[PDB]
Amino acid sequence: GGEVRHLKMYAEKLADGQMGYGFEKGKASVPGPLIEVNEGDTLHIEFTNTMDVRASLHVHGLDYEISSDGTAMNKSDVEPGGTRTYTWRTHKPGRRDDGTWRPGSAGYWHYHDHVVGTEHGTGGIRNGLYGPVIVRRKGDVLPDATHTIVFNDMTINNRKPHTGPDFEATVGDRVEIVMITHGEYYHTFHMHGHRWADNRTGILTGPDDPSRVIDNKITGPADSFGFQIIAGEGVGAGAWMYHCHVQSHSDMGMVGLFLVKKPDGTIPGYEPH
Amino acid sequence: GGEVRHLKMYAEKLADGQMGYGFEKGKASVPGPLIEVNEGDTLHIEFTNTMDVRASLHVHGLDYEISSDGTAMNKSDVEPGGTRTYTWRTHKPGRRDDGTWRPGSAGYWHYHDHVVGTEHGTGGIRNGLYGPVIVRRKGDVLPDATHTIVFNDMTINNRKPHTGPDFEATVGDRVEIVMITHGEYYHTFHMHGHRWADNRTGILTGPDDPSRVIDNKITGPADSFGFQIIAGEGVGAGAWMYHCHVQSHSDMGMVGLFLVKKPDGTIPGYEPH
Amino acid sequence: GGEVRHLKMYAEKLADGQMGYGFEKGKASVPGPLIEVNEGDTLHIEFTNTMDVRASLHVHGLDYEISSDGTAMNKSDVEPGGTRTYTWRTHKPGRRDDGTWRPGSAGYWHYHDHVVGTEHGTGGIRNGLYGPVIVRRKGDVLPDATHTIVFNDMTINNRKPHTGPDFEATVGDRVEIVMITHGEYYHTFHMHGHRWADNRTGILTGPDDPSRVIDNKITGPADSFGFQIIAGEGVGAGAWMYHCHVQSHSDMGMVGLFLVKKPDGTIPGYEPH
Ligand SMILES: [Cu+2]
Ligand SMILES: [Cu+2]
Ligand SMILES: [Cu+2]
Ligand SMILES: [Cu+2]
Ligand SMILES: [Cu+2]
Ligand SMILES: [Cu+2]
Ligand SMILES: [Cu+2]
Ligand SMILES: [Cu+2]
Ligand SMILES: [Cu+2]
Ligand SMILES: [Cu+2]
Ligand SMILES: [Cu+2]
Ligand SMILES: [Cu+2]
Ligand SMILES: [Fe+3]
Ligand SMILES: [Fe+3]
Ligand SMILES: [Fe+3]
Ligand code: NA
Ligand code: NA
Ligand code: NA
Ligand code: NA
Ligand code: NA
Ligand code: NA
Repeated sequence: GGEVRHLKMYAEKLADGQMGYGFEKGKASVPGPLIEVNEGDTLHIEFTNTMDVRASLHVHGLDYEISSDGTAMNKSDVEPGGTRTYTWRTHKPGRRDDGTWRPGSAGYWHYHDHVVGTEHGTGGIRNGLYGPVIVRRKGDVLPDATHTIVFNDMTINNRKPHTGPDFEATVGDRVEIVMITHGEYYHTFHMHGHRWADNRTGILTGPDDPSRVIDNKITGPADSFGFQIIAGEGVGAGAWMYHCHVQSHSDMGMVGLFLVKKPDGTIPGYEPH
Repeated sequence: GGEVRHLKMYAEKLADGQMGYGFEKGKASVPGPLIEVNEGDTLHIEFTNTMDVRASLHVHGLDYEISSDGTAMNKSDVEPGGTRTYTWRTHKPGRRDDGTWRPGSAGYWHYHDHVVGTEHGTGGIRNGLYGPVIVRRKGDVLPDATHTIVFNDMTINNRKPHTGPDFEATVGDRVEIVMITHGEYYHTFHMHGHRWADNRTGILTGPDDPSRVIDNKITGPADSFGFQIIAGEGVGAGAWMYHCHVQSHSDMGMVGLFLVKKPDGTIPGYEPH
Repeated sequence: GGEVRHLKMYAEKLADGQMGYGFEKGKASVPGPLIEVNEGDTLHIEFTNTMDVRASLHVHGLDYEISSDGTAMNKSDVEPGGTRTYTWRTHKPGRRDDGTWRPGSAGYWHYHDHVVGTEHGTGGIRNGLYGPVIVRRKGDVLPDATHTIVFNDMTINNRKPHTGPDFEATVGDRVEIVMITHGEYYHTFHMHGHRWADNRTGILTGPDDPSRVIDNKITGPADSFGFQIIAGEGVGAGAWMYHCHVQSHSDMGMVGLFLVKKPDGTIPGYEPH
């Protein structure tokens, strides 16, 4: 189009010492809420830091001016109790005058804090100040649901070991995953029963797309990718594990379930009593 | 086509404490033997666990039902002395009704144990219960030979440091490599004298394939890729090293040789006496 | 064409104990100087080892015979004070008789020592014996400037923590980055304000190129990639950070600046007094 959109966000400290972003005070989540826009759109985010330490929003991929980089160095962070408007722009792909192709902002991206604990946001990220951003290209396939999976150090979504998260679908649902990594460690994301293309959308464009089809992918801090799968396609219903495949990581609890249900709402072998 | 194929496999403990898969009892190898099929084919594997601990077969990439996921959770592992038939299916690529492209099973994949030592197969994998699977697309180029190189923790194919393995070819042979990683560590696979495309087949489709041409690739646990090279192409005969390029890893013995011979059967500088 | 080119290079020890390559004695740098050629060209490098320990030149990607592999094993290293001519060839892409596509040498590559400290060049690499090589395809877009960024263990270009390097551009400059990793650690390279395509050239070929557009990329020892960006495109002037995104690495000093200036030569918020 594109559209000018406006949005409020808050950073807040949670009772247990974690920190989260939210669209409303008292409704902070880890990961933070999904921001989704179309190439061309501009997003003005009125950000309020409700915490007692400085905090910021820094985003990957999108077009922001230096005044919205979220760093102390560029005076782009937010004092305790303060408010700042960050502007994220996006563009559509197209040919420059030099004849090269400007790529477009479309992709799976993310936002996170850049000043809590250290000037690279090490404490903020660790505490939960991260969330996903999706930029869609005109004509991209849209899913029934999007789930965000973040490997943050040795946790998934800052959860305790062996507590998921778990996600549920029914055979045939189009499910989108946004997969983000943060912290200190490399990981390998693996899903049982499902595969995707290692390219922008996770979907091959057709028979001439030579991208590798995979079910396992090495990631490190601040990597983001995403894909769509048809739940149970060619494989049926089941409690399908996803996990980090680094062996000590899966053993120490970086595992969850993709619960793909039959049309009767049950998972083979785990029917309700 | 595709074809329904049947096959027997065994897991067995080896005299030195390692564990291996094989197509015949007493002929277990590490890595396990190569399974190769075409997109469309179904493979029914009659698996017998000859060991005194529970064991399983779990596969990447291929279409299996939950009853063949190889996990304790889905009652898909095999008691000591028991037998179970695992079914792996594959599909061809093509357009779904939703207009998106279903990708096909073609690729370089692998199988491994999922219950020895831990419920993620940490002990089994460590002991040698891993092997390669290749799914071919109609029209894929076939090689003269396929070699499997597995970086398993700080070993290549569970070998002692500085003992290879070494592989031999003659200048002009079409050689296929299946490269799998397991365990705890990230690695970088490097081959001297030879390069490949970072895509599904390791071969560029033509002048419009923008995939990076590389000779060095970061991998982590459960990653698999593969490629074909023409031995000695543009570079001639030689003892061409391959190794992990992580410096302490190569120094500690993650090195072997790709011995590419002249038509007289010799390697420059290392002629037999 | 291609062209036969000749060049002199030296390895030398620097007063502080580091080691560097150069085109002239007394002008060694870390990283070493950029070698750039076109597909088809042959480069004969007359290399002199001025140091008191054996040293070599080993290159990635390019077509070299075994006598130019730079290893002790193939008698391809250079005694103290000695001279050796290494030959690097390159080829253009095209169809083989077997109907497959030979890929071409084009890409972002690198050279480094293979015998100082260990027979994998661990000491040489650590001390600074590394540099970039670019092979261009006919018709590739050429930049205004090329900068080389090497993550060598926990340093950028062997620099002390928090000392850059910094690079400067003006809004609208076409800037090329060659990004190389060495040593023991995995890293994630991230640039604020700028993005590129994860493919050979870092530039999408057009609307049908499905390569992921990224601003963050995991790398390990001996990985090389490169890309071109338009400085400030869609984002304007600024002190744009680049850094490793592994959180302890950025905190410990793996950070520098891409200083993109307005047409008046200033950086927003950091104008000269
Ligand atoms: Cu940053
Ligand atoms: Cu992990
Ligand atoms: Cu699996
Ligand atoms: Cu970041
Ligand atoms: Cu698993
Ligand atoms: Cu390694
Ligand atoms: Cu090499
Ligand atoms: Cu696995
Ligand atoms: Cu080497
Ligand atoms: Cu790093
Ligand atoms: Cu950033
Ligand atoms: Cu190297
Ligand atoms: Fe709960
Ligand atoms: Fe032997
Ligand atoms: Fe200085
Ligand atoms: Na939206
Ligand atoms: Na349950
Ligand atoms: Na076969
Ligand atoms: Na020998
Ligand atoms: Na040149
Ligand atoms: Na300054």
